Amino acid sequence: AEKCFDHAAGTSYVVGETWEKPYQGWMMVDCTCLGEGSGRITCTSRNRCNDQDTRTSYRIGDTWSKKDNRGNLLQCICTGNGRGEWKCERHTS
Repeated sequence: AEKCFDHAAGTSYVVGETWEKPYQGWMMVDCTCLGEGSGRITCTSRNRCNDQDTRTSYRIGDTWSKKDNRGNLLQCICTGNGRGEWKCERHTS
């Protein structure tokens, strides 16, 4: 039973396990254990859209406005369709 201690989490995950692990501070992705030799963990966010503009990981079916780099406001949404395709649509007035 190769465990995948996430250390910063202080929790183990027997091979073939999956849990939640906040990335930087607000980000969050599903860290899965695959046991390679010392405890490898494939963390990926396919169902947890995360925007680095508001510093807040959204969920599936959620929605949040997020400008780009000019000052507009792309009303993005975590459509979640296979890998969290949270798209962003500027204000189309």
